Amino acid sequence: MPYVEIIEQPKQRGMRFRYKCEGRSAGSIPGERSTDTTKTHPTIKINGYTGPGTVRISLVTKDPPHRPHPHELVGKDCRDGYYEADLCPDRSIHSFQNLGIQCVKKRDLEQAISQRIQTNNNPFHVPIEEQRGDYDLNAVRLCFQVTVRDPAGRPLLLTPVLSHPIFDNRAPNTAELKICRVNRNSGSCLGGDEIFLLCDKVQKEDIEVYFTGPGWEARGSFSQADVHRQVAIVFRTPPYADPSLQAPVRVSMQLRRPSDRELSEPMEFQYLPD
Amino acid sequence: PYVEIIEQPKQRGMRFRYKCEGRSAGSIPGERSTDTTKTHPTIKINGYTGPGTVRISLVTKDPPHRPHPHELVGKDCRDGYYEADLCPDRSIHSFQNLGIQCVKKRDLEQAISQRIQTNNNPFHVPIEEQRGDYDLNAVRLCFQVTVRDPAGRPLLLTPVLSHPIFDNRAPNTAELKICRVNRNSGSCLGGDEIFLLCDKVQKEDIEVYFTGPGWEARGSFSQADVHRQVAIVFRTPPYADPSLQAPVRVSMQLRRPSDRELSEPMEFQYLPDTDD
DNA sequence: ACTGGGAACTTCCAGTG
DNA sequence: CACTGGAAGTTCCCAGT
Repeated sequence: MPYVEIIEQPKQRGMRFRYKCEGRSAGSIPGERSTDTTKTHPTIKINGYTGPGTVRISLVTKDPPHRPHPHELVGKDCRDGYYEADLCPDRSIHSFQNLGIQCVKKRDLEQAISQRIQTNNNPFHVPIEEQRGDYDLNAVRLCFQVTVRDPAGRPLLLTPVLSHPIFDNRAPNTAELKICRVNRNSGSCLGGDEIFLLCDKVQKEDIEVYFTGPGWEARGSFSQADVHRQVAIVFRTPPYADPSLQAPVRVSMQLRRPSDRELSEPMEFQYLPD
Repeated sequence: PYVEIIEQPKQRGMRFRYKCEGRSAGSIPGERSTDTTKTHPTIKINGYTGPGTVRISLVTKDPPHRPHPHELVGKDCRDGYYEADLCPDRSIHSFQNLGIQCVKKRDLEQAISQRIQTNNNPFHVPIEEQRGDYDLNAVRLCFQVTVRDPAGRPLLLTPVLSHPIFDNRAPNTAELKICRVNRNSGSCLGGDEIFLLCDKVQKEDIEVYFTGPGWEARGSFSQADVHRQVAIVFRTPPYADPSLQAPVRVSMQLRRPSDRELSEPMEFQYLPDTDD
């Protein structure tokens, strides 16, 4: 097959989701390796054609089978909850740079679904029986629809492909994990130290404090009633896998999430005697 | 005959409950309502003791005292008012299942229209001085009482206003509590670092206050210190003392400058720096 | 069953490129 | 002044009794 390939996947974290009341554009979407300096945008590649036709982008649930989604895509060449333009005959390398996510309100859900049905907005034209399930309105996936030409001048339509799942930063249970301030950055190795920490949004339930050394796992101890307003954690430092020590040695302290396992920035922590 | 108040409503530590919540709102306390000696808000009327009807409505904090786009919900209440029937026996009366329920910025107009309709305006302020804006955290209580004159004809009395009532999602006007403190003994010289965790506070409206027998001390932090309005990182100030000898006791709290309010008071000790 | 309270959803907005 | 987080307003509900 002349086919469809995804190269710049999208930045799963680091983005928030905006409603009908928050500017009809919401900037654009970054690529997984975008970082302000070398700031890139999501792209695809086509192998076995370079010429005219059509490109479409729709929105599908994370977990399969992948239904259309009750959320909308807004900006350039965008309409009816997707993006439609005309493919560029120049190359077979493609970038989408004015791209938005609009989230729809949980009562407007059924309306949205109806609209999608009306459109035929469904890559994997699934039955309207299973299109009942339950919905994920944190997480969205990207699906690609393409029409080209055989060496006659018909239209020809290709295998539709999936992206890394894309997440909401205002959203609590899938927010990007950051550590903002701290109360110290070195106590004794013996463990007992109690530490005051200020962070981006975190939920008290699913959340630990995680330490890694040259092979070594420790967890530092606190109850869901030490978590003050979801942005503050108070804990006790687990002793070292070597109580005796003597020198100073330095490790890593992070925030994990037992369900998905996503890790914060790492901040440097040092261990002492007496 | 005139109407006087003996217990007030509790100025804060109460929350305002939308129509989508509507559990009542529990009830409203008096000002000196303990958890054990629970009271309610009570009024006494001096010069006549006999059959009666009494009405309470909602008027803006702001004078002129307008009608307020809010309601009172509970027993004997409807369209944002309470009307009942007095015990003619006593001149001592308290009201017990009482609620404040709040309305959604669009549905302001609707509420105001309803007030206009039901002649909720016990200071009959014209609609020219009903314009602009209102106050949404904060409402006042107005009492209108009807009696019998020396004949038996019906008579109405000059109606009175009470210490105002505030809502604790309203950042500039809730209670001011503390919750945890990593450290509560530190240097009197200054240059020692303390972490304090609290209910909601604005980041341009807040200080930190230290008091002895007549004395004010302030500890200084930039604004981008107050993290998400629950967390403060700030230095413990230089004390009234070049270098101590004994250790000395202060009271330490949270003060907000707009309205100069105070929080719980908690004990902090300074210990005589024989090294740095 | 009730409250107290705590987060989860939703809307605005000010500050800084 | 177009994004960007923070914060404020609204709804939901889970934990205490």
